[PDB]
Amino acid sequence: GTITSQDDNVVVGYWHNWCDGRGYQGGNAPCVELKTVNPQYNVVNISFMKVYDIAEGRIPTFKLDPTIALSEAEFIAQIDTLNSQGRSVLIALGGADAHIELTRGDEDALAAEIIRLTDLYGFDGLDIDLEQAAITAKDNQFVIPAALKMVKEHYRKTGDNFMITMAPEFPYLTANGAYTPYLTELDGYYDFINPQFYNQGGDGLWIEGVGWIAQNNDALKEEFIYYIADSLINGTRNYHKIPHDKLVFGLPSNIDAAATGYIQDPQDLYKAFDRLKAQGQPLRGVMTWSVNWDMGTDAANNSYNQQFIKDYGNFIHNQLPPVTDMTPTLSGIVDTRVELDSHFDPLIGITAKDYQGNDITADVTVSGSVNTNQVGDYLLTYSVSSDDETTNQPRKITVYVSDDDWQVGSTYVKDDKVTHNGATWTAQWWTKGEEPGTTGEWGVWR
Ligand code: NA
Repeated sequence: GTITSQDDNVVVGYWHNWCDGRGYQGGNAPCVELKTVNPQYNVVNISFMKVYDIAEGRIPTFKLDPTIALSEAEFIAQIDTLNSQGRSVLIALGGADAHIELTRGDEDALAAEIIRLTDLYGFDGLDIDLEQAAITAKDNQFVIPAALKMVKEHYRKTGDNFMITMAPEFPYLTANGAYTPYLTELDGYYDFINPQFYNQGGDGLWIEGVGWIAQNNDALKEEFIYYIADSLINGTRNYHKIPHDKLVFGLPSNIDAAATGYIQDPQDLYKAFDRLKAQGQPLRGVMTWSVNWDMGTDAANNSYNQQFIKDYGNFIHNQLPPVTDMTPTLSGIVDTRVELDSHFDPLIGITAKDYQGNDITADVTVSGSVNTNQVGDYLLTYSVSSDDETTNQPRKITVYVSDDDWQVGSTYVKDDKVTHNGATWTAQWWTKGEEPGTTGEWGVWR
């Protein structure tokens, strides 16, 4: 099939390529045919592309579990069905026990395999759902991005939009965080991120006024959803900036489906979306583990009568067409220290991308100066415009006084370099209280 890109808000559902999956409270996730997946999940993610046995090498692949009771011809046509209905089928790279340990160079193999599997099942793109171990493992943080980047271009030539999604667990999203490589490298290439806001129980964030909100807390679930969201969509509270148009809220479908992080009351999520909506940053949809557990049954053989999707689906669909955050991006801006009378180039280190990936570093302006000559703290503001939008972002420069600065009492020796009234005077012999500049043409100081 051809690549069907999802372009409106999305509900996202993982599909088990296994049967009788056991839950955290002894439920069952029966397998199910694609075409049984509730039609309001307009993004189904086939789970999982991995390495089935090491004797096929490091490059992972996908094979339908015989037990599922589906011909690969059927499977393929069920995808063509969803595709035609406007929905989208994705291959999720990873899961547990995926043994995904790529070394540098494997890019081309991964890419080619991706492209093969895609052209065969009519998949519409990939979901990076690496387990913990596999985020850092060997060269993953290089290979995987590299691969997909190539893949995306392959399809860009034809005119097709290979969908890229990721599914980091939220703690990994803290700027300077494992997934930074992925997000940074794949910027403009990824369609939208669907973090897992589950299974990191105690983890969370501190909000001024509210205190310590954690994912394991169901009294403050409204907060959690609202705050982590706001942080991510704004790059605040030590979190990477995922645009709002590209953020999707990853949730258990129910209690069997995860240890922690299932929302008891939807209102919580509803309010948070209306909140984030109110502030001008509506989210792109929700995501769950999994349609199978939603279609599943609990430890009492009671059906979870596909609740989540009932909970969330009109909710999300009745929302409004996404609007693209074409703001550009400014990386490099980190508050720095500079030595008195030292040299400082503002535009060193600074890069700027647009919304689609393109580097606009050139078009970066700077407002402010940093008078190294005088001690103090100086405030630059960087600014770049593209696609009719501007991003501005402050930067603080503190001027340190340094050892070298000439002190009266300080005994300097021959060849010593000090500083005074804006200069780096050299001594020519022992000295102790001769102000550089009061000497002469042939003075202690030079
Ligand atoms: Na397709």
